[PDB]
Amino acid sequence: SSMIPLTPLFSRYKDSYLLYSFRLIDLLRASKSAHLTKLLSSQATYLYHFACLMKYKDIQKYEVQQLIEWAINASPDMDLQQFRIEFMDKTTELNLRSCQPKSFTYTFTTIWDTMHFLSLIIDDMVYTRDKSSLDFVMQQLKTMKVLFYNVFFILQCAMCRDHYMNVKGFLIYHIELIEIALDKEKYGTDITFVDSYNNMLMKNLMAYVIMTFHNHVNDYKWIQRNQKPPAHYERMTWGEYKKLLNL
Amino acid sequence: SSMIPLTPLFSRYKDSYLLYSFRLIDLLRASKSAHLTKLLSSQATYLYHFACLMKYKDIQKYEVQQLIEWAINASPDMDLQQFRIEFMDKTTELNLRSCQPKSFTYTFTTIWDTMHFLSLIIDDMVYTRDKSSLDFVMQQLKTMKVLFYNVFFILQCAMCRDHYMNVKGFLIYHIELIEIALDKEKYGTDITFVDSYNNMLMKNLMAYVIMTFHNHVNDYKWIQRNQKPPAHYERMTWGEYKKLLNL
Ligand SMILES: Cc1cc2nc3c(=O)[nH]c(=O)nc-3n(C[C@H](O)[C@H](O)[C@H](O)COP(=O)(O)OP(=O)(O)OC[C@H]3O[C@@H](n4cnc5c(N)ncnc54)[C@H](O)[C@@H]3O)c2cc1C
Ligand SMILES: Cc1cc2nc3c(=O)[nH]c(=O)nc-3n(C[C@H](O)[C@H](O)[C@H](O)COP(=O)(O)OP(=O)(O)OC[C@H]3O[C@@H](n4cnc5c(N)ncnc54)[C@H](O)[C@@H]3O)c2cc1C
Repeated sequence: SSMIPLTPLFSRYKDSYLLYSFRLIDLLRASKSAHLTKLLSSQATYLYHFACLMKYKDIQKYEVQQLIEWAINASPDMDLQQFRIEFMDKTTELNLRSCQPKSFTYTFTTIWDTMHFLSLIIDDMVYTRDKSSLDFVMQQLKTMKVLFYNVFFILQCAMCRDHYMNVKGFLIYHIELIEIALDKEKYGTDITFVDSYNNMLMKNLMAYVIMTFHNHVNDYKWIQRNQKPPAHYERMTWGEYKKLLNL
Repeated sequence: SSMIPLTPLFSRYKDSYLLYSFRLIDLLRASKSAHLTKLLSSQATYLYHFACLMKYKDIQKYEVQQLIEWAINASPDMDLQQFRIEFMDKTTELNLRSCQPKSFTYTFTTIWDTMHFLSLIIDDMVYTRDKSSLDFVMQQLKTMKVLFYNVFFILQCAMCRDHYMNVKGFLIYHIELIEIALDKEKYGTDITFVDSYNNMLMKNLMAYVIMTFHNHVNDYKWIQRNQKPPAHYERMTWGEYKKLLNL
């Protein structure tokens, strides 16, 4: 059903994304408030939706609700390593092996990979909209905006949080931009897909967008630090990026 | 000192911007809190800075501090029309006729014109940086980001506020992008100015950016309303926009 090519990089993205979703539900047992439990639970709901449930039209939505319910009720005092044990036990129990990470080392790269994963899901949903509907895609895009608006870092970086709070709109803007092309199709002018950035839409737009945003954040971090970029620092190019993902 | 061409449209922008700054200080007498008075006072400080003070290197900064102080102390019960009288009296008193609006009819267009004004100031500061310094421009850009982060609508539109909260980062992103080109110049690679959107920067980038953002918000409003765009609705094109402003 999904047309995303299988590549070593997409495999890494998917695994990082599952790790991210795991570190997120891990936060549930330690939630300081009902309001945060509600926010965390809806984020994990959407995350698992996009990675392991949507393939089967969310038929397993209740099993995820149960995984979330279990996570909220787990002990706040147990170690991340104990939670890992029980999490793996519970996901197997619930027939959600597909939602389990294989690698558990969490870095900034995990969070970036997670964002790049979503960008690919977004482009793929748009590409294959004729197999779902315009309405279904519009509804998934609303959820995507909520997801990007509410990114939890998990690791500690107050500078990262403030900065993302300031520029996350660049990402949401491009989701609205897709919604505009879909609505123009709804009203009678099919999307024409183009190579470059009355109804035109760049092919693989969202993959390009987040690649671009990822370079921008890394260029900006040298200004934050008030330093010349390291001698070996280099941006990802769109030519290489498309080849790595076979776009 | 400023290289922005004089055109009827730029005149309208400047007047709208002064009206906006006036409607902002009008809010001071009615402020519900110290925290809001502080936020409102810093916004008006920056606004007048960019429109009527920076030409003379903020030599009149204290007169504006006095205008703000007066506005905070004015009666909360007097009518906008009374405040207009006294405001005009006080600005004349303080030799700030240059900061007075001529037209007082406040619309969404006033707010857009205000944003377009700032975009032109941003491009102009970058263009003429050799006459100030890289540091001075970097410092003005920080202030620009604060200004755009904290836009008050003044008129009532809860939909507008939520939406701008979600996508304002598109604008701030482009301010950081300018900061990246300036820092790359600092470290030894002059900016090359280009026509289209190792150190390249689009000429009139920020004018293009906010023009683009203004079209996006107007396209998006039909999706919010769940309607086909009106038969006579049309986007501004960059070709016409540059001619209107003689860019
Ligand atoms: C949302 C977010 C906001 C952040 N904000 C800040 C901040 O304000 N200040 C700060 O100092 N740090 C911030 N960070 C972290 C920063 O972006 C780096 O990830 C971190 O400094 C580690 O750098 P790294 O050298 O390990 O490179 P990373 O960028 O983390 O590299 C990880 C992997 O990504 C690949 N890669 C590099 N560029 C791209 C690209 N453009 N597209 C796709 N893949 C790419 C690399 O090949 C490598 O495989 C933020 C991170 C995120 C996720
Ligand atoms: C920051 C902000 C956020 C907003 N968010 C929303 C929202 O979420 N939902 C909503 O319904 N409304 C929103 N609005 C208002 C909306 O953008 C319109 O301004 C409003 O609906 C009135 O439309 P209008 O027909 O009078 O056109 P306006 O766009 O307000 O037109 C005013 C003038 O701008 C010119 N113009 C048109 N397009 C451009 C362009 N791209 N660049 C430069 N000039 C242009 C026109 O020629 C005209 O002279 C927002 C406004 C602002 C300032």
